[PDB]
Amino acid sequence: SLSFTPLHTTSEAFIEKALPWLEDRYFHIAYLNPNGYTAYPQGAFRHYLAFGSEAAIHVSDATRVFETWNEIKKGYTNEWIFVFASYDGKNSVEQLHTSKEAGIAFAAATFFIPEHVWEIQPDGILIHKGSGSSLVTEIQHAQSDIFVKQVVSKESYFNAFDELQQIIAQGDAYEINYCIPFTAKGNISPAATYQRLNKKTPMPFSVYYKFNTEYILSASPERFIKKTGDTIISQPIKGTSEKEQSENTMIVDLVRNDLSRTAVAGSVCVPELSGLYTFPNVHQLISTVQSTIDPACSSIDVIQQAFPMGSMTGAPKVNVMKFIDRIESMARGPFSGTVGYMDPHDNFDFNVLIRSIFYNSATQELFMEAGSAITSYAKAETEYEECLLKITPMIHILN
Repeated sequence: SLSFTPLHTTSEAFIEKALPWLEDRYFHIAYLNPNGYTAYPQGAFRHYLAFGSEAAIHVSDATRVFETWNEIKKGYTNEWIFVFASYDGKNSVEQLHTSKEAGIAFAAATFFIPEHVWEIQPDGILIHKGSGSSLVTEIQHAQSDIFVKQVVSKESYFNAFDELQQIIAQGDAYEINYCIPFTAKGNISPAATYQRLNKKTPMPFSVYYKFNTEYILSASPERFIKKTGDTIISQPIKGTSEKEQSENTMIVDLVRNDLSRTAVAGSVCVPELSGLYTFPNVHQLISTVQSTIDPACSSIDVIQQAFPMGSMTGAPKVNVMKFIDRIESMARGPFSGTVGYMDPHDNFDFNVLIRSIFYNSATQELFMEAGSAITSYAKAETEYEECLLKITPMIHILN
């Protein structure tokens, strides 16, 4: 049996106390917050709060992300593993390099076997791991503005956009997700900043994460990949605009390839293409791509072959990842990476790290990016404006 502690406040009120309290006491914290998106297709994130560790690994070499993941999984079978993998983990999937400097000092990937794993429910805390009842009880009874620098000027954006359109016009690609970075220097209170971000823009795959001095404050609306028994799903998001419909199909079809590499033959399908879902703060169109795991492939193989996300790269994927690395101004680092968990039953769930603020308290660095899908239907003025609008919420919360 598991132990359950009844709450005498809302779960929101508990977590408003819990995150800062834990911030002050632990160096490894992962909080996955579905924000009451109860109607999300296949479910939103599990509402997990995991903290402390019996084992933790910080990877700096981006070619060793999946090697390390495999090693720790072998050592900790039938155990909880909380994972961050940077976009540069691409260099562990294909023969690729990252040619530019990153915008923040940050791991290529991190892994921890948590000491405590709680599932937050509306009426209480379900304890999956650890004997932390007394900590729930302890928690129960327990700032300058920052200017954000636009790294890529409008002139530079248009030059890059034109370069990408020429690649497309030559027939060397048909879709490229082009992103631009924003940086700042300063001090923030991360849990407090997460609370401001999350209250303003609550999303189904939100995360607060701390590893040493590295923090991820995410308002991600997007699932990268999930495993439930033998069933794998990935859910690109994208409105009867012909441009959008065409883009969505290009991406869904790329994700089918990625799942196909570790799937039972004939099992890759699309149960829902652009399904309309209505939530309190937003309506969303969501596509669900599904496969059945090939018994000869491990859960890590599934993720590796699908990484980084199709929705954040393009087609053809390998060459487009090369074009991205050449044409973007900085390494993406944690942007377009993933945070998630593997559980003792070999189920897993992982998000897409967009709509996020990345912070390192040791270096006083802040980093964020935004991007959009570039195709033959894109116009520079419009996509530039879209990038700026997409980042504006994050800049707003920091001020």
